[PDB]
Amino acid sequence: SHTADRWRVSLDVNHFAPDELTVKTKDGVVEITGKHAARYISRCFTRKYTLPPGVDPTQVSSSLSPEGTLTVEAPMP
Repeated sequence: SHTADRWRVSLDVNHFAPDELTVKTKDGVVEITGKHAARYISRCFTRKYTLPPGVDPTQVSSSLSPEGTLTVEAPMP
């Protein structure tokens, strides 16, 4: 009766070791992009997730734990 459903995904970003991360929510999709600056090779990753129907893109939040886990989440409609 009192459930506040949440969509959530987590990404282990430790191995990639991104110097920059971007979380971009658009057209029922969350797009996570990471870049690792060349210490000779530039490296980039992009990972996309389909959102449950009805999710408000302005309510998508994200954070990076000390242990290198990127969490992205949003309230369910």
